[PDB]
Amino acid sequence: DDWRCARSMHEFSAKDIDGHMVNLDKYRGFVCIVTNVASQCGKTEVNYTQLVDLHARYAECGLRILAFPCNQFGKQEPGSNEEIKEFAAGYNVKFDMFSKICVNGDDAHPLWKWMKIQPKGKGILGNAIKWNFTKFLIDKNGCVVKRYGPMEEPLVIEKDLPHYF
Repeated sequence: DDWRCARSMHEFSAKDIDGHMVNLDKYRGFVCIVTNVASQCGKTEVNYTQLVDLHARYAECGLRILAFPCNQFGKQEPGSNEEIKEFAAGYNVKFDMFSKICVNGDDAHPLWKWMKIQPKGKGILGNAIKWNFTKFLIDKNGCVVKRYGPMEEPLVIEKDLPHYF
């Protein structure tokens, strides 16, 4: 801990994909999609393409996307942070890529521990992240407002975004 007593994403920090620690309070005022990514997953193509699309169309409105690579699901993110950064560049990613983390278990990044216990962050059949490309929608105050599973393509989130802009 003491992650459980945090009241906002803005209380957390994480290393970006270039190794620089980022204070997530930079996202105050912005609506964020926080998602765990993988390069060798059947969901990879639709998720990266649609996240890039949403970012292009809504960055000016206040949309930010934080992508956390994670190798806990089928070993579908085996590469280095440098390789993952290159992979993301092939999709023309302009949103924020982070260093690889765990999202489940005792070594999960504390932001992810925290998101999973928020009233709108809880899961079905337990809170654990079930596969690559789970998405949490975070409001301008850093609060979890919705969670979307691996099979819910990012464009499903689009109809929910105006409420938070």
